[PDB]
Amino acid sequence: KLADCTAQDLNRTELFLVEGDSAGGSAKQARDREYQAIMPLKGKILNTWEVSSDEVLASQEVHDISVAIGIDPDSDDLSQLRYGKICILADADSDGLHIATLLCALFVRHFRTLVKEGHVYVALPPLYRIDLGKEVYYALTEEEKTGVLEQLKRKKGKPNVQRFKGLGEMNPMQLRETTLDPNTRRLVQLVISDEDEQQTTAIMDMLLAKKRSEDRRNWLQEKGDMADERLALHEFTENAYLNYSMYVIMDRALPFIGDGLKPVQRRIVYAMSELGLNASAKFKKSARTVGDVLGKYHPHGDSACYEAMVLMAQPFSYRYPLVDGQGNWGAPDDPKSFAAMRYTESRLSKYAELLLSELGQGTVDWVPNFDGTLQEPKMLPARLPNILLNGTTGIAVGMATDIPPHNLREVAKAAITLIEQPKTTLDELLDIVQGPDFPTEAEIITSRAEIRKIYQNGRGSVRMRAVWSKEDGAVVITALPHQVSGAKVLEQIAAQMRNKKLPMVDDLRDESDHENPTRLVIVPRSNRVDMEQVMNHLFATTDLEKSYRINLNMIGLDGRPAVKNLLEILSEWLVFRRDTVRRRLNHRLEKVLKRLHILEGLLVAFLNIDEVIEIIRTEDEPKPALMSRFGISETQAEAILELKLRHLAKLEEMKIRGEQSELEKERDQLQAILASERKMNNLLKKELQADADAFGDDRRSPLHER
Amino acid sequence: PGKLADCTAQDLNRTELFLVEGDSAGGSAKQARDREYQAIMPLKGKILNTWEVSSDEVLASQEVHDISVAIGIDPDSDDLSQLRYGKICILADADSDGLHIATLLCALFVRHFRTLVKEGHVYVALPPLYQRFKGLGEMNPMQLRETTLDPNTRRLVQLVISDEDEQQTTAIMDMLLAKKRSEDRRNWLQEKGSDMAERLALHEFTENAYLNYSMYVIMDRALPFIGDGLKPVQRRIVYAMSELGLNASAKFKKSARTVGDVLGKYHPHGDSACYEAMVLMAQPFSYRYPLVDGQGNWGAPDDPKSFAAMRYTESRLSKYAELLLSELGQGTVDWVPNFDGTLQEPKMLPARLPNILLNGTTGIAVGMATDIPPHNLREVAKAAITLIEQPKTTLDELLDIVQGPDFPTEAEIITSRAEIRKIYQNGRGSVRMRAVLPHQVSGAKVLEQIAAQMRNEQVMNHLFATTDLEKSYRINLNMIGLDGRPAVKNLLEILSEWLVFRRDTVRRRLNHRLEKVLKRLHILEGLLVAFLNIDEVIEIIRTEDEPKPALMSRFGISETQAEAILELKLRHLAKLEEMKIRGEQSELEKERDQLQAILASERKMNNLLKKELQADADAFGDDRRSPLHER
DNA sequence: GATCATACAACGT
DNA sequence: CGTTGTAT
DNA sequence: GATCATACAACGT
DNA sequence: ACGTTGTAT
Ligand SMILES: C[C@H]1COc2c(N3CC[C@@H](C4(N)CC4)C3)c(F)cc3cc(C(=O)O)c(=O)n1c23
Ligand SMILES: C[C@H]1COc2c(N3CC[C@@H](C4(N)CC4)C3)c(F)cc3cc(C(=O)O)c(=O)n1c23
Ligand SMILES: [Mg+2]
Ligand SMILES: [Mg+2]
Repeated sequence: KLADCTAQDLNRTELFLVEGDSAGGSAKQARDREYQAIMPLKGKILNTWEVSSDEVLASQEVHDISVAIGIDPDSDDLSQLRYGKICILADADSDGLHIATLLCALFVRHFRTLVKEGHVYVALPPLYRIDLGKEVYYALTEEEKTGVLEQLKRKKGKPNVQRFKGLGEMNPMQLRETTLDPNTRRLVQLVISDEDEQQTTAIMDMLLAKKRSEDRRNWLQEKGDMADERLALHEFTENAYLNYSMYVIMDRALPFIGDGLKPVQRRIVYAMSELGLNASAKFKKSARTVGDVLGKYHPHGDSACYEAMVLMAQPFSYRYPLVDGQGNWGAPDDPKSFAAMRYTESRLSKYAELLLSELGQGTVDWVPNFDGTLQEPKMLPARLPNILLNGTTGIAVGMATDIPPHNLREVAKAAITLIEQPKTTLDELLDIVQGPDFPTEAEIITSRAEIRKIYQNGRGSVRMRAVWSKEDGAVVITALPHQVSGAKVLEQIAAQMRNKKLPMVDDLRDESDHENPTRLVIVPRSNRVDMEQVMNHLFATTDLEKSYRINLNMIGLDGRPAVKNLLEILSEWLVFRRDTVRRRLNHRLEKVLKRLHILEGLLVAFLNIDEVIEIIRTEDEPKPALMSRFGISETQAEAILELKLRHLAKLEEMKIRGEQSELEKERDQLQAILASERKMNNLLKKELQADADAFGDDRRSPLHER
Repeated sequence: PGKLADCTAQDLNRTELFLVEGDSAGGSAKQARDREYQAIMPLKGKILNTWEVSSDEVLASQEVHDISVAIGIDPDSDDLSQLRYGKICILADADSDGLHIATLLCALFVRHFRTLVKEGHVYVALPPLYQRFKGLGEMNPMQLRETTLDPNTRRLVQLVISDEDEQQTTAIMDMLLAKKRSEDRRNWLQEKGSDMAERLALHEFTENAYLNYSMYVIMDRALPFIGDGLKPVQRRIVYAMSELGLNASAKFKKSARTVGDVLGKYHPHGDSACYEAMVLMAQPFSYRYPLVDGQGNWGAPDDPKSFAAMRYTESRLSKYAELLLSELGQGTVDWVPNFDGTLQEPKMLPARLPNILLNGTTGIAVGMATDIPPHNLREVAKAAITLIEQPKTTLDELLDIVQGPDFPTEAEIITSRAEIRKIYQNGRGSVRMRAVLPHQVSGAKVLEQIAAQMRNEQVMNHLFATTDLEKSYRINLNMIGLDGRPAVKNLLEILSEWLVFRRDTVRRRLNHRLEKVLKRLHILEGLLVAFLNIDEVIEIIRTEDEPKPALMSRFGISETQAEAILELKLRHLAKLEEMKIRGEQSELEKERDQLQAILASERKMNNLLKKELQADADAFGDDRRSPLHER
């Protein structure tokens, strides 16, 4: 046990359930050991709603809580409750709420008596800590608390504001005054009313009910349209789990239709390009990579992010990897056999350019980061539909995503043929887009028509099957389905023999080596053994044939999650691509203009170098003089003053005139594409085919259409 | 069994077990091994020294116990029939302390498995380094194959104790791994201080590999440098925090990002090992003069190791650090490339005060240790100045100013005056403190000491001798001198040797500034010549083919001056921008003579050092906290 | 530096 | 016997 | 994102 | 009921 307390005043004693261990150690160093205890909650706790009393006591985290609380699971007896006020403090994440949401599930589904009397309490942690000299101010919301603290800035000096993104970042004494010391402590008393007792149980049910996931989908669809001291648990539970359910659906687990990436994925790819680790740069240690991702853009777990960067670098997890690394990046038999970040070096892959090349052409928005010191892109200018090329498989609260990867050349031609005939129907797209293209050579056996349903309804499943020959009578598997381990498939096919379920099999051998990636041999006892029939069993028994559910749920351009079909995904991406190039063009035009405007100002100086130099020496501020005596603009005048004497030579005049001829022609070409909607398309129809030419490859997974 | 990845075969004549050093290195060694006849077993961290451990104690260590179970033979058991593998090969990282992991493995294969190494079953794998240094855990799995696993291109040796070198293999290994025979290893270092063989001698490899580690730790891990008073793990952190812009005025940065840069750039060692060091610098109650400031939970006096993860804590350099880095940009110290050879790191740091005695250090090398207590700032400063003004000052005269140590606590030092006179005259000894708590003394540890006394003015006297109220502190003034070798020095020797370093780093600072001023003045001439004749310069630039030689011939300016002129901007032609140029000329002319006068006159040199050691102690002057009187 | 138990949707055995 | 701070 | 165990010197119990 | 799948504490 980690909780200690001296006094035994059932009305004064007080328990605090901190979220983190790092936070627990700080909360214990500053707590009042006289009548206050503290016990950390390593990681997230069990969802004790639909768990049996025997199971609640079988989970470490909930167990210790049940012992420290004093009461037994589902025991309406509080005669030996060690502490009076059982407080639950967690950090102000969307995550901590979830931690606070399921602690209520524990203190409700089992310890109903504890909350009925009103002993469950939630602490209000501070958001910001603004200070100026002998003045300390804490905030809970930047709209009301932080706004006033900064508004009353009529005192000398520049205030300092520390953004506490989590209680782990707080100092012991700095945490004592905010949530521990009752004087300066903010804390609300969670209570379940007697009249609202029927609703407090109904709300928490659909929120934490494993089976009522469909109800939550309709719940979030309704609460999203109209989204705008003692607290009632009825109110708390619904508001806390909503701020989480949305947070996960948006900023953790579901990707964006445009760039086909997740925020942890995006912030990782950008932070590598920003660190200079493009496809050509020499590899950099994965540590600094993840140090920058978390240190600047993604305030979450170190190990959790590097796990995402591993999958982006594995040629067998992604179809078109985004990262190339040096070191032990795992093996097909187990993707998680990978080395630490401190040992593995990484960089961006050639395919990553399709997401980053157009980043400097004002083709994307930009939102501040969590601390506000830097600037990160809200999305990335994808030049091909990455959402379909690599796919994703996520799990949000109320919904999930399962998008299989597809071939690059097959999607590109589908994008080209959809702008040449905007009336293209789905059946016409399937004549080119043939189906999922996994990073394996296993045949997709799902029927062609069954695929049409999957790409019209946005849901369904496809099944893969391994490839094999009968060299020398023995069967030899040559390639396995996606995400199927050879060691696992062999162990399954081996444990059967021990269970006497395959008395016709002689031996099983794994001949995988450098030349042959995955060679699995299966020898029968007699040549007269119907290995053709033996296999039809192993497909329906082992992982030699694995199904794959498809759920094309994604954040659409409209900022909302939705299940698109193949046509809606491509049609809606071309809206995204046609709009970024539109922005990519106007951006260059905006700079060509401003250049030609500088240049024409320079030529005026050359044609009047005598007067200019005379005005510079015979005037206090030359810029106003140069504008009245020549008609030039202030922006043009500044450039004149910045001309170096080197530039007054004749050659540099010829260079300036050289640009203005080149740029003048460039200016007209841009104005033409932007103005002509047909020229605009001809550009897209060209850039897409060009990208496929330099990044497309042959189809890995055949569809078994002979 | 254990985590050892066994092979499919069982032939005692063709099986082999590889004991890798790193677990991540073992994960890659398991992908690339031939699953038929090759088997690996990881060895997390360093193993226990079983040279002194008993037969039953050998089986207690979980690492050594698994090695025994995997090997087959039991500790000190004569029966060799139980041998699950034929070749017992060890694969350690080319790290110096990787050769230490190998030596410790030999201590068991000889003291407890003598018949195993005698029969010629202990083998050594020679790891190549070339691709960068490419550590074992860092290289590619397939790359690790062709270097240590694939027998075709594998480089391994056969360790065997010769019958003639048997008595020597035992006597040599003894003093190397004898916890008590530490003084013998000190004398061994003094007397002892690409070609390879296909079968080396265990006795010859035991004394060779343990000497590398014995020297690597004494130099690059444990002992500090006399000048900056820092170890490499400490020096690299300071530099990397400045190169990242974490100055005194900058905002705090997450320590995780800071440590990450220290490792990937300069310091190829443990991550928690680096963060633990940086906290020893940031805690105000471990260093008297901290080098790091931070936000969050940086420990508490009751338990320094109760601190928050590097991911939650954020830190920056402190004001006191400026004494080590202010003069780093004036070419004052030497520079050596980093370990991978892509960046450069400083060899020394331009210390403006003798940090070796201000903060002190506490290290444990091989054969020798280090115990330097911290000292007062205004005292070590007032001593250095008085040593310059009177080079013939004696330690007794020095003790009149430097009263003794200065610990970060108000507890009084009860050591006698004559006892301290022996500390600073011999370079060794101890010192004692008494509560009013002492340095490094926990408030919870002493209470439990007095509480156990309860279960089973004069009262305080008995509590000082029983509880931790009265503690002792060892003192050993060992350090790497400017001569690049370890040596124990005293106060009158340490201060004198430091002022040789300070009088050299400042001399380099002066000549570095002198070299820059003369270069600027040379430019300012060609510029003033242009303002005096700008009318011609413009005509020469617009009416001549190539102005660079033309401006040189006419005006007698040099190649560099004519280039500066061409780089003038039209706004630099107004009257002001010439007054601004005549301002430097008259300003830098004053400095060009002061420096030359301060560098050519050894008397003006000392006046600067004396004036600089005094002005620097002003802003950085904190009166001491620990009283000092006999008791 | 490598173990570890959780949430979450929802399809397969 | 346990102390200290860098190391695997 | 906390936790385990080792080295190594030499003084204090 | 079990086992995934992949970003989170
Ligand atoms: C929240 C902390 C600590 O708990 C974690 C895990 N456990 C295993 C034991 C279990 C427990 N409640 C009994 C102690 C929680 C775990 F398996 C993985 C992580 C990964 C990360 C990270 O990626 O940063 C991380 O921070 N934590 C983790
Ligand atoms: C060398 C590696 C792995 O082994 C380590 C430890 N153990 C756990 C018990 C002990 C053993 N003989 C039973 C296996 C070794 C340990 F306790 C700490 C670290 C810390 C760091 C680091 O700071 O990086 C580190 O790298 N390692 C560590
Ligand atoms: Mg948080
Ligand atoms: Mg190494």
